[PDB]
Amino acid sequence: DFEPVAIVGISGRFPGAMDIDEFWKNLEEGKDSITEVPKDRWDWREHYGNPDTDVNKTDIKWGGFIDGVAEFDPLFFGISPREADYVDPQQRLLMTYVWKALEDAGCSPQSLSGTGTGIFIGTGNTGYKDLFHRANLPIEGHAATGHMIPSVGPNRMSYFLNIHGPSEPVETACSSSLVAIHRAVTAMQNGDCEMAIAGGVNTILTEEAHISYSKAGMLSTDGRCKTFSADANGYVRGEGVGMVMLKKLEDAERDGNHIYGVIRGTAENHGGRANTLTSPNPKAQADLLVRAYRQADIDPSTVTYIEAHGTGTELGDPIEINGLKAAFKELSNMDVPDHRCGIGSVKSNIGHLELAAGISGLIKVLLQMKHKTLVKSLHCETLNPYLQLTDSPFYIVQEKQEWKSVTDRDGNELPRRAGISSFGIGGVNAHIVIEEYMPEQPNVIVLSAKNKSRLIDRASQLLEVIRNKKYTDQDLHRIAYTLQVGREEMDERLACVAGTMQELEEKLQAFVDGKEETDEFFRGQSHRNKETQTIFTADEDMALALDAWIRKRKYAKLADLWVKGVSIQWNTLYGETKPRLISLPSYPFAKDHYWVP
Amino acid sequence: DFEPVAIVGISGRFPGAMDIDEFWKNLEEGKDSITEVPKDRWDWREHYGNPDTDVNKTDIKWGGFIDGVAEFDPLFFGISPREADYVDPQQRLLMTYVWKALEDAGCSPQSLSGTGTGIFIGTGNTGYKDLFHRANLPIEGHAATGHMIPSVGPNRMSYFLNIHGPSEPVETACSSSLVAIHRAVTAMQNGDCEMAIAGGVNTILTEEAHISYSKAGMLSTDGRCKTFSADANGYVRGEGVGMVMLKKLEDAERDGNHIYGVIRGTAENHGGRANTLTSPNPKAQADLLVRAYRQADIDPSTVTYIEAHGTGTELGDPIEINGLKAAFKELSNMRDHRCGIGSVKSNIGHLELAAGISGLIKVLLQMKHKTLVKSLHCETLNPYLQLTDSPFYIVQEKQEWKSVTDRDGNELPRRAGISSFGIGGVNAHIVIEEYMPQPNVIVLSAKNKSRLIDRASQLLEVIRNKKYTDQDLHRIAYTLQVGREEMDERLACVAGTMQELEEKLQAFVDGKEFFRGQSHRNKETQTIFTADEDMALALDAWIRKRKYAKLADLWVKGVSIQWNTLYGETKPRLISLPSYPFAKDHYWVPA
Repeated sequence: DFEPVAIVGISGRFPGAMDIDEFWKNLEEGKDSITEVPKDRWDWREHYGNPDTDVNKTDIKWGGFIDGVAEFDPLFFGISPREADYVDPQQRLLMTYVWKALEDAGCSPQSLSGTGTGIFIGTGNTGYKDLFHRANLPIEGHAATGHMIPSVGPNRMSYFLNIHGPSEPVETACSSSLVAIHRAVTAMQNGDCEMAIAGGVNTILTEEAHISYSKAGMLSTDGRCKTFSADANGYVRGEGVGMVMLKKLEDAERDGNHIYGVIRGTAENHGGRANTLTSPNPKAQADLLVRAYRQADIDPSTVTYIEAHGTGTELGDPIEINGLKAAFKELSNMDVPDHRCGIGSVKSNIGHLELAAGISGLIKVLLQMKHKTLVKSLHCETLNPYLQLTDSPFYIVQEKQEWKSVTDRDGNELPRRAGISSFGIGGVNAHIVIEEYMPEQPNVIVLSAKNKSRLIDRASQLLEVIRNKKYTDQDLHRIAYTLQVGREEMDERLACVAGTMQELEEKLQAFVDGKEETDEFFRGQSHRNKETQTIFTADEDMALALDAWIRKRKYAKLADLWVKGVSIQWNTLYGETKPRLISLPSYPFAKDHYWVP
Repeated sequence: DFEPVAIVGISGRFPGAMDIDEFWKNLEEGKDSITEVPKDRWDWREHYGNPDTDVNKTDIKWGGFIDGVAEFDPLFFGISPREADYVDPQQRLLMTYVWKALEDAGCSPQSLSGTGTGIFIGTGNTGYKDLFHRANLPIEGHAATGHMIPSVGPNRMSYFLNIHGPSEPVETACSSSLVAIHRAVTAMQNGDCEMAIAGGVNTILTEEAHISYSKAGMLSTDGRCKTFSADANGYVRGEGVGMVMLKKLEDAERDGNHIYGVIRGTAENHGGRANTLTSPNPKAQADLLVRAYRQADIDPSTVTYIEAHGTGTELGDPIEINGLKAAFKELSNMRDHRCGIGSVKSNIGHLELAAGISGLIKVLLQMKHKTLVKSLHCETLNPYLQLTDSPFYIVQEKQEWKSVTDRDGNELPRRAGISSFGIGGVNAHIVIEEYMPQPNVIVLSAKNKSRLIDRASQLLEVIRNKKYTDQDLHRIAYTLQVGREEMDERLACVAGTMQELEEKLQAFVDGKEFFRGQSHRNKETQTIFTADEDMALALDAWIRKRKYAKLADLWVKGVSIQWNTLYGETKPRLISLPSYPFAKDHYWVPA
């Protein structure tokens, strides 16, 4: 009954990592991105002290922090600069990264308008409203949808995108963004929606939670998640945002999406009565895993990596290992002899992103699949003696290594299979099972943006990515098609004709360098040529001429019309078999500052 | 493919209404429960002014408020009095009312332990943390799970009850508690759980939202939801809490549950791009409804009441009517209908997180009593409703809720719908159908003597106001025997009529023919009587010989009696009885 769900687009920003590319670079190099708290959030020295004896003090001076928490492009999203000050950074990052995941997928907003697409995002209050009260700012009407009601974040994006599926904040603490994946997939099975965006956003805006969580005994006095280590003594807090776009696998394959991985099963439960309210329950976790792998109907011996919840608490890590061991044993009781499974945790790299913890874990795994590499889990040179992995399928990933394929009883290599766990301190558990996805002539390369500065930015992004050779000449039509049908058509336009990445690169540089134009690329503004658009759209004879130009591949001519805002049916440029959509740079939003006024 | 879900237990507290009984009394009488803001919340005069011109001021001095917002019995839930101060009233009310909904159903905690039961509750921050942040109270470790993370409310109850199903806060603004029902019903269909508890909790603890929402243009300057009226000009804020226990209809019938009504379909959607972010979308509401009723596979002409979202906005009320008309028209097309419409907000205000659950409970009671109650303040209808050429009329006066009959001459179960729409655009709709169906030992227990006396008075009072007959006696007995946790302070009496029961209860309450004991003080007797096969035979013989006074005597001393064996294969049906009378101790922000 369960229909597999494709992951067709992703986006994110993490401690030390501006985007998904840098994130992988950091993970591959074993980089630790935890820092001391930045002065622009609060002064850690001012609140420093012994949390067990000193009023409102903490010894926790560390966190994983992201750049740009206050950056937003409100006009892009139809919000005024004045309104923007009132809008919670939780919402602003939500809107920004949802759009980026859509652009990553190559899914145009026009394609999404009117659909039952769902949105499920781990989000909640993180102190923006408190920053208002501290500055003794008056209470205004804007505050209500701006920063008083967390559901407004997802709801504002559904409004903007004109989509009709469920639109919800998800808050189950540490497990939120993985429960959101569960809820999204579940929604896709029962017809609540057809496609969904899911993810999480976590921001650390005041010292209050550091202080309170410090006093509750949750945080490491060394400021590191030393997951699996004998020295594990709490977690370190982090900020971040991650988003995935989800489509039924059938649809994704049919529509030509690119596919990061396939969700084969999910589960959510609660730990029930544990030792204390905040103690994880190894029996609940085992049962969770069992449910997920039964749904996926995959053999436990083919699962070769697990992204643990792995917060680096002294008691939690072994409990998690014990849950895994019980689960795999029960599943074995009811394919690949010598079962070996790596275990690691992105928390060791960027800390515990709380609301965005689960999505950060899924993205690490997707990248690990893309690059057939298991990256190093940090700070665990000396393993916690309670793990006892020797007589089991499991090992901790203590060094970067190839993620090797496994092969069935017959001769054929199997897709890499992995699981991701996320557990909330209140007892809400989630697990997700992922499987690796197993798959001249000129064209018109088009770009558009809201204004000239953003258009130059888009050009640079594309330029930079061609130069660091992420693409080759075999990709050119995939690039062209994605840009043609997989991007919103905005007002400021650039088009050039190219048959090679080199020819493309050259024309892009020309537009970027200057100026520097001599009729080699095309430029226009949609709003400045109306009545020509009407002519080519509401007149049957001009439409037929336009169709002929496309069929005859008059590229230079079509480019000239497109930059002027004339609607071109690019599909007619291709046979029945369309080029597969491809991951390209997403919108370079203005980095404008909005904060408490 | 859709499996119908039974509502088998309910609980709640609303403005002007301490419990469900009083809530119905208020509704039947057409009572308006909105008042001025109580001084113990804030002083409205202090924040009074013109919201359009005056900084930090509002002209909104009304709300629907409940009693006991600060009241909690923490030792019941294994929480210390000291920790209790840090626990958000959102969570305290959640725990309190989830337990009452379980007891209403006649479901013992022992029965739930280890099960995959879910909890889905509309809840969120409502200012408790802000009351700390103001009085510059020190930040403590207790604050983290106490009032910083709203998911801890449902999670703490899953912990307490030892249940393993999904446990979640639901926050979609105004639609939250109805979306919670959708999510629970959906979870029960896909195996995320077997049974579920769903509901909503809304508390109004500071003036901040009154001020912001006032300035946003959301609130009536008269302080009333005048839903459907020509004077409709915004809503009035209310507090409240309501809970339902949900079981698959198959299971409920099989297990002998009593059933308030049956959910035949649900739906949730988003309005997408509307005129503004906060504008409702009649086309989205129409598609919502169409989906719910298609799922329910019921003919539209059999639906005879709709509980509208009905906030009493000038533009929203007609928009809702237009969505309804379009939906039913579309439903007729893919195949003398008369359908009433009302809104409980006219009675108690907009309960926000608990608005949806309030509307459902009104409908359940309307069903119980075969009555459509008056929707208030709508003597003069909004001229934009345009109801004349349609099945709909506004319920402007109390009236019988009449059955309608099919073509084969047969009576139909009453069918109703409930809508709840969030200001961010999240819509939910739920379709409900009316459910069509010698002595014993009466036992009571509580955590202490005071709570036991409370339980006895509750039972006395409900017998005196004639809620039961002699025909119910074995249902009462059975429910109390198997549908209540066995707590330490115990009372039992033998009775063959309500009269005799009433007499014996009055005797115990007065201070005076009944049995009384404490389980923890009779480990000696428990030793004598426990874990032996010949003792078992003896107990089986006492039951067979109906030696009730003797069994009652042992039971109050903490001996296990197999009460099930007093009955044949078909047990009496569980019945709704008063739920635990929690201690009304005050817990709040610490000095």
